[PDB]
Amino acid sequence: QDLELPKLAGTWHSMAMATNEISLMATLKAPLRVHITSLLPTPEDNLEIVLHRWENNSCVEKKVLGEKTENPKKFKINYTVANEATLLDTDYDNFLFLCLQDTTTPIQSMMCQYLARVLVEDDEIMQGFIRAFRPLPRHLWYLLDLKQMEEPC
Amino acid sequence: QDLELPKLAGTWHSMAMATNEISLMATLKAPLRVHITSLLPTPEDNLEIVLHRWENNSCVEKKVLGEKTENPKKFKINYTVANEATLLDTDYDNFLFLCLQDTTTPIQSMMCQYLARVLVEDDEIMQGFIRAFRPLPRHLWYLLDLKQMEEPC
Repeated sequence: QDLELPKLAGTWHSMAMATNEISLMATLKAPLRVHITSLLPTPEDNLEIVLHRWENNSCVEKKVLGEKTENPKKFKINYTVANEATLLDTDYDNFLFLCLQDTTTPIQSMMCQYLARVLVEDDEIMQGFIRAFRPLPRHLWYLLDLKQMEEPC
Repeated sequence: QDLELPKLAGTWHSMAMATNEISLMATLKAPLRVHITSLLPTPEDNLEIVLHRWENNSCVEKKVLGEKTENPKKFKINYTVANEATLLDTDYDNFLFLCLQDTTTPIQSMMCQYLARVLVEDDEIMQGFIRAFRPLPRHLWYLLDLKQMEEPC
């Protein structure tokens, strides 16, 4: 899988979220309590991320630009505590695991999101999501399993 | 599956934990941040639960007695906020899903633990654990995926 960026374009839905620092995600106010709703790769092979979150007592939409790196899965960003986004794994038509990371610390703080093209629970993929953040990131991991229009934004 | 209580006797290891209230579980001080290490059914068909937790800056062992109810999966207890324990599902030789619940509130607060006889990651069972707390408990659920001798107790 050499990453074909254009094939990630378009709408995505968050199915689950994981973090190695619960406070990044535990509340609606938390830095990385966000929901990625679309990706828009640019002609320069940069990445536009669109996300939704709760902020000042309402649902709001944010744009986050990512500059390409030597690694086609990694983009430099600036969103709250995160300075890097990672396209961890994908099959394009069904799932994408996308991480927002703070690389500045010795222990890299991180939130990864299981994104899906349609709202369909899949055991293989949910289990692959868990397996993804398992191996080398060998701390306790928290996982938030989302529900349908229960999360406000 | 009519529940054969004696077949649950003995040693268990926590593989994962889930809650519908993150604060019950988020810190080591949290009420239901506990690890069940054995079950000992009594001759009266009551249940002795042994658990381990962090408390006053060290690992400590606790005993929690459960009185039988008309339901053979449910036992009345008194541990922090929980007044009931539930044996949700099991195959006896590999897994047991055990919940500690506060039934006193309208929205039942709850921590469930994926217990295992041996330290073996299994996709089918981990996925069955998630499916278990999914259907009717239809809020956001948090899941803590544990690691080997990283958790102090």
